[PDB]
Amino acid sequence: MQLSHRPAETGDLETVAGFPQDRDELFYCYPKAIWPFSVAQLAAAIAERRGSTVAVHDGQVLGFANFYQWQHGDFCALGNMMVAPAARGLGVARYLIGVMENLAREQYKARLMKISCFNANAAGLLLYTQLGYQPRAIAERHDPDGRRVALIQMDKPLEP
Ligand SMILES: [Cl-]
Ligand SMILES: [Cl-]
Ligand SMILES: [Cl-]
Ligand SMILES: [Cl-]
Repeated sequence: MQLSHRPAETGDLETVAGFPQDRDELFYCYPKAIWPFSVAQLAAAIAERRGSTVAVHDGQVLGFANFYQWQHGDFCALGNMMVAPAARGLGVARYLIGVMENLAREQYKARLMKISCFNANAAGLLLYTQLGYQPRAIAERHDPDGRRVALIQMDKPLEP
């Protein structure tokens, strides 16, 4: 997995917007989105966020991430994290988290990275644990069917 990264570009939107495969995945990816996902919804998210980045392998955009919160000298929080179905389990999310941690450190002088993960996302919970994130709190959210879900709020220190 040769991976590279760069800021997201308008030409990447269609591909990235195709990453969520069903309403639940979209909810995890982007809770305020409405199924079906679209390039316009993705572009609106990008405009409201910071650090929108794609991961590329063999000429293909395989992952997307950004920050939904950023506080200089303090912390950043992972926003959207989306990975192409064919590329899941291959280190794309791991790679992107590392890139976002560096950008938190460098651009925002962050001491902490926050990651929230919905309870159904076992693969996320397990990966973030492997990367040294620790659970701090559990919040209640509601899914698109109005069912109660648990949001596991995790964090990790970042040094200078
Ligand atoms: Cl930015
Ligand atoms: Cl795919
Ligand atoms: Cl991964
Ligand atoms: Cl999640």
